[PDB]
Amino acid sequence: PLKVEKFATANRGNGLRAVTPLRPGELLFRSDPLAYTVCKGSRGVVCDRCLLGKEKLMRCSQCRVAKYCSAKCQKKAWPDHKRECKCLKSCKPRYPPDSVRLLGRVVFKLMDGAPSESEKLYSFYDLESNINKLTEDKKEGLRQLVMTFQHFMREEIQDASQLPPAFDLFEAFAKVICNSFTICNAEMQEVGVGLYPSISLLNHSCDPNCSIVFNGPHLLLRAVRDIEVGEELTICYLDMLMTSEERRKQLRDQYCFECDCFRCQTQDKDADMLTGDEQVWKEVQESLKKIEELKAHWKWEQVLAMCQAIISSNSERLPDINIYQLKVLDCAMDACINLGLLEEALFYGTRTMEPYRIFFPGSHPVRGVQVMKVGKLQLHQGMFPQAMKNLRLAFDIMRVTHGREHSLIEDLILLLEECDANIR
Ligand SMILES: N[C@H]1CC[C@H](S(=O)(=O)N2[C@@H]3CC[C@H]2C[C@@H](NC(=O)c2cc(C4CC4)on2)C3)CC1
Ligand SMILES: C[S@@+](CC[C@H](N)C(=O)[O-])C[C@H]1O[C@@H](n2cnc3c(N)ncnc32)[C@H](O)[C@@H]1O
Ligand SMILES: [Zn+2]
Ligand SMILES: [Zn+2]
Ligand SMILES: [Zn+2]
Repeated sequence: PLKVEKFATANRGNGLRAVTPLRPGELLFRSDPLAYTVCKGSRGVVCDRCLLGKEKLMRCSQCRVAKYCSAKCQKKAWPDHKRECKCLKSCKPRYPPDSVRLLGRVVFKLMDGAPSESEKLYSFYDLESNINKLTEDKKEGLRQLVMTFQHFMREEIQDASQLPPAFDLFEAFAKVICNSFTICNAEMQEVGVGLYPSISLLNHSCDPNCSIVFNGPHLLLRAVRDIEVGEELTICYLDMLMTSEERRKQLRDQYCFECDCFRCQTQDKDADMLTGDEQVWKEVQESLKKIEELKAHWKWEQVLAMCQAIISSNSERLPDINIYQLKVLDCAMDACINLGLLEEALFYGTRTMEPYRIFFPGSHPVRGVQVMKVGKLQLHQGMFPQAMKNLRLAFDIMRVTHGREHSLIEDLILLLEECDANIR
């Protein structure tokens, strides 16, 4: 039976609230996407279907754009790929914005597929569009997306009979911008984008009582605090390493709302996030645009070189609790992990631990993963007692944020045994 229900809130549209008391770690809902796709930078790096990396992928011949880890995935993806197959091939050699490819798959699922389990509580038809709050600048962008879609899909969709009844593309893209989820892999690297309309009922908080976590394209919604009957369920839509000014900008620009939460009212943690010389972190913030782009395209050598020039600069340096320094350390760590520079990865990862404890309070999946990464690095360098402490700490977080339904927990259970067997 459902532990959650749809309801009309006072001033934030529809929401989700608890029907029964909920405990930390309790599974509230699970869902495959209505539609999803690989994100721009991970295209040809991860499998289109399962969103896992592999040394070399098998590309679809029949369009030769979609890439797969296995014949299993390539064949199982064919139903939701066949029509975009015809389109991507016409397109060739142009690649569309992620939102266009995503909406393509939405339209095909709605036209050709059975009614989706992802739409149990709330459907794509029901999603918030915020059309009456859109600026003229944003509307212009949405008009370009509509024309991009029309061009991209001109092989498969020529008239209104091939869209759902009274389907409006402008409105559809408006729904996509404020309801799309960035799908992250087990390592918290961005790999996809998808729509999960039942999960779209959840409103935002900068200090939420629930969290989502991805296992491939599959999404698990879990409570991360005690929640009373009737209490609204919230998730944090945003990266935790953001100031209240930065959160304000994005929640306005993307989500068309003004956040009234305590953290936003008091600028909670902003001062600590911006410690160090302002001239220096301004330069690093600017440098991170390139670093993050390079990371998004899995260019670890270049990511590392840029991060090293900051972390071990011959000029002024920043404290590790500075959010821009902290992002640089994290990017450097993941680069070192993927270049097999494991000692250097551990130096960076270790340095992120205390800042992550502060900036990811309570039970947050991103901290759980970070601690697991540091524990895993220590385990494999034979630092068996420090590793056990971190892997147990990672488990205490991840038992709440991931749970037994997530396959990463099974991996973590094995590392507890493996590390436990070497010392204890
Ligand atoms: N380097 C960091 C970047 C951010 C991620 S994250 O896990 O913190 N991240 C996820 C969830 C929150 C934040 C930003 C993204 N958020 C969403 O995609 C999203 C969208 C929604 C609602 C439909 C609008 O709720 N969450 C992806 C960890 C690694
Ligand atoms: C993913 S939806 C959430 C469900 C939405 N309330 C609905 O009725 O469908 C995102 C939209 O909900 C609204 N929203 C989410 N969190 C909010 C908050 N803390 N305050 C005000 N509005 C919020 C905004 O309109 C936002 O663009
Ligand atoms: Zn696969
Ligand atoms: Zn194809
Ligand atoms: Zn807030």
